[PDB]
Amino acid sequence: HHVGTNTGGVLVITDTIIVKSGQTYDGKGIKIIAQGMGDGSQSENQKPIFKLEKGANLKNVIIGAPGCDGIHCYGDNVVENVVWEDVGEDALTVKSEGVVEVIGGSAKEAADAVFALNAPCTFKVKNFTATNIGKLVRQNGNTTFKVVIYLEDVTLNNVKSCVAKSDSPVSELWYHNLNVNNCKTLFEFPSQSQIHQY
Ligand SMILES: O=C(O)[C@H]1O[C@H](O[C@@H]2[C@H](O)[C@@H](O)[C@@H](O[C@@H]3[C@H](O)[C@H](O)[C@@H](O)O[C@@H]3C(=O)O)O[C@@H]2C(=O)O)[C@H](O)[C@@H](O)[C@H]1O
Ligand SMILES: [Ca+2]
Ligand SMILES: [Ca+2]
Ligand SMILES: [Ca+2]
Ligand SMILES: [Ca+2]
Ligand SMILES: [Ca+2]
Repeated sequence: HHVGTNTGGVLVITDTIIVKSGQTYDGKGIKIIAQGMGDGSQSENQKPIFKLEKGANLKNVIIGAPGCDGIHCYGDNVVENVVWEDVGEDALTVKSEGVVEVIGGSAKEAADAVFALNAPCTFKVKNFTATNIGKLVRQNGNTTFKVVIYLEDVTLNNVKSCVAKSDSPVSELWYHNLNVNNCKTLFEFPSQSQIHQY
């Protein structure tokens, strides 16, 4: 395991980091602490830590408290080995259509949702651990566009609400090697037949 060369450094930011289409932001293990961008509460007016334009990628960062409004993804993004030490309002939001992959990493202490899906998308979560969360995935409430979610090699502890929730009959969730400790209801979708194993 190669700890990254920025391991032990702390980058304190005062504005959202924009990653442009075709770019990969590689933190090399840096921890980021945002200031003046939110308190990580449930208030909806916080700034994202990162804005990933379409086709932008992010890897190898630790996001410290306050988690603010996390990572805004505009589609066709790979988010790799990102650690949310303390999720803010939410950890990552899909803001526009495309494929978004969260691969590796982990999240902790999400008062409400970890992942917010606010546009039609294909959303994959792979090799990921989350503990003390409300929900892992929430399609924006009362929307009926289609998302397809894949949960692959995902381990969840202490889920207060549910693993995933959608109000869309056309959305689907697919899982493979999903382990869930301490959750009363796995999936809150219009019908349970929207949920599949593979
Ligand atoms: O992108 C965002 O941050 C969106 O946050 C809000 O919406 C989410 C969710 O999509 C809503 O259904 C609603 O969720 C319910 C409740 O208010 C709370 O989140 C928790 O008890 O879960 C409920 C549920 O999942 O149905 O509000 C959510 C929230 O984050 O508070 C906004 O309403 C959206 O416009 C986005 O800004
Ligand atoms: Ca919330
Ligand atoms: Ca919200
Ligand atoms: Ca709300
Ligand atoms: Ca949010
Ligand atoms: Ca939190």
